[PDB]
Amino acid sequence: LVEQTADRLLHLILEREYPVGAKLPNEYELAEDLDVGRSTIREAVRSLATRNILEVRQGSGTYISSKKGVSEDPLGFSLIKDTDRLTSDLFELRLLLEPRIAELVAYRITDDQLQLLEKLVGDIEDAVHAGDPKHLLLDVEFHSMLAKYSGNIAMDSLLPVINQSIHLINMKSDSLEAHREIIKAIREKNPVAAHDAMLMHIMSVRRSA
Amino acid sequence: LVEQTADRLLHLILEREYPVGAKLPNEYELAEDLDVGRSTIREAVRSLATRNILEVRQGSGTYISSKKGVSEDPLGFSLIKDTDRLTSDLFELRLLLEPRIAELVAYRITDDQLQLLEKLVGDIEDAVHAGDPKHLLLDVEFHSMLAKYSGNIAMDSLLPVINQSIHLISDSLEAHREIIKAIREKNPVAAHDAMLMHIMSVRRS
Repeated sequence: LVEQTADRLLHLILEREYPVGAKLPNEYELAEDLDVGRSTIREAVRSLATRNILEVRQGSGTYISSKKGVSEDPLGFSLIKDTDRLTSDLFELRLLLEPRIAELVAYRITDDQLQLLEKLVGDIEDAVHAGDPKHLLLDVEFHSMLAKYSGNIAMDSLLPVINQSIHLINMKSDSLEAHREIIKAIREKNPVAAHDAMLMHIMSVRRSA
Repeated sequence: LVEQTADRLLHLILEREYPVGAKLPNEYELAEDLDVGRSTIREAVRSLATRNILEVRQGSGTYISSKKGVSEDPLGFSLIKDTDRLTSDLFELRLLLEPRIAELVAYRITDDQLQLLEKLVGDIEDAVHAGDPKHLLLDVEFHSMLAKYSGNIAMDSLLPVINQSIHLISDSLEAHREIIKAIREKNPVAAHDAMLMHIMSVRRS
C-alpha cells in the first residue's frame, strides 16, 4: 500500500511536471488527490525521499530533489574491497561503451554542442599545463558530456557513475593529444574515426593503471 | 565528522568482512572501537542506512543490508517519461555488454556454477511451456546470473539494473540452449556470437 501510493505519488509528480526544486502541495492535499490516508501519504513521501526523488526539508516543505532519484554511489561500488579489480572491471566497461558513445556524438552533435566540447577540451589543456589538479575532474566532465551528446539516455545516466568511481578509487601529454584526435573526428563528422580514437584512448589510459 | 565516521564505519565493516544479514556490534562498542562519541556513531549508522548499506531494525539490531548499497531504481530511470526511447537505449547497452559477458562466462564458469545455470535454463523452459508468466522474471535472473559468473564486478552490479528497467517498462528458448552449449563447450567466440544474435533478436521484438 505504501509502495503503491509512492508509485502513484511518483506518477502524479511526473504528470504535473514539477521542476527540480519545486515545493509539493502539502500532504493534506496530496492525500485527498490520491484518496488515501494522511499516514499513508506521509510514508509514501518518505519512501520517495529514500529513493532521492524528493527532499524532505524540515521546517519548510518537501521538494523535487535535484538528485532525480540517483544517490552518490548509486551502484554500491563503495562496498567493493578489491578496488584494483574494480578499476580493471570498470575500464572493461568503458572499453565496451565509450567508443560507441564517440561514434554517436560524431553522428549527431550540433555546432553549438561541439563549441562547448571544444571549450572543455581547451580548459583541460589549460589545467594540465598549469599542473592544476582540477584537470582530473574536468576529464570526467568531458566524458560525461560525450555521453550526454550521444543521445543515449541510459549512457548519459551510466557513464558518469562509472567514471566517477574510477576517479574516486584512483601520459598527460598523450591524453591531450587523444582529446584533440577525438574532437577532430567529431568535428569532421567521421563516426568510425571517432570510435577508433576513443577506443585507443581508453586502452592507453587503462594501461596506465 | 559524522560523514567521516560513516566512512570509518564502512571501512570497519569491510575489514571485518561482515556478510549480508550479519548483526553489527552495538553502538557502544562501535563508538569505542572508533574512539568517537555515542551521538556521532548513531548518526554515522543512519548515514550508512540512508545509503542502503545497513538496515536499522527497530527492536532488534542493525544489520548488513541485502541491498548492498543499491536502491530500487538506482539510476532514476523511473523519472524518464520517454519509455520507448529509454527501452531502445537500454537494448543498445545490452548489445554492447552482454556478448562480452557470455564470452567471459564461457572462459570462467565452473562445473558447479554451470549446473545452476542449466537448472535455471530448464526452469525457464518449464515456465514458458506451462504458460507461467514468472518466466519473464526468470529470464531476467538468467542474465543476472551470467553477469555474476562473468567475474566482472561492475557487470554483476550493472546488468540487473539494466534488465530490470526494461522488464518494468520459443526463439528465446532455442537461444538459451545455444548459449549454454557454447558455455558448456568452453567456447568464448561461439558464446559471444550466440548472445549477440539473441539480443539483436529480442531487441527486434
